[PDB]
Amino acid sequence: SGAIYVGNYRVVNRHLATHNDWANLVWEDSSRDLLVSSTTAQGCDTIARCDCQTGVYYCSSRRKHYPVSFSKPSLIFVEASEYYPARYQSHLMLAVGHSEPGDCGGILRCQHGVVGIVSTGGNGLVGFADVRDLLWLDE
Ligand SMILES: COc1ccccc1CC(=O)N1C[C@@H](C(N)=O)CC(F)(F)C1
Ligand SMILES: [Zn+2]
Repeated sequence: SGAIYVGNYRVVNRHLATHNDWANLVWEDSSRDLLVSSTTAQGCDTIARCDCQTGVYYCSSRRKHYPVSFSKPSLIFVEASEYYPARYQSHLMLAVGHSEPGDCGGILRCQHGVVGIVSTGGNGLVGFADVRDLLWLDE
């Protein structure tokens, strides 16, 4: 579990979105596994606007943060799950690191702020849904 709170927005993995998220929907994209909903309280996360390929992520299955080198956002094949059939997920960045399904929502941060959230994993790899291109999160 986990979300990003920036201004009047809440960013979560689309497959983990709640009834409230869907009732206050701003935007959603199945191909990215992202959903943004509105909030009544004000958020203070800083979204990074950069091309960093190093950062730190939170891994709930280990109660620890880990430093990682990660790839540039791209289309990556993802196996079928209970939420999606087998497909290419876009705007995904991979890194070598531990992750389990419950780790989704954990934040990846670089020196500039929030980069994205855990969205996929398996076999010693962890994938993050990028949020740095969503310029509207700020205005
Ligand atoms: C962090 O996730 C994992 C880590 C280790 C092993 C397995 C996973 C799970 C995983 O990759 N998915 C894909 C994900 C998606 N974005 O399509 C949806 C899902 F969470 F239900 C299953
Ligand atoms: Zn950065």
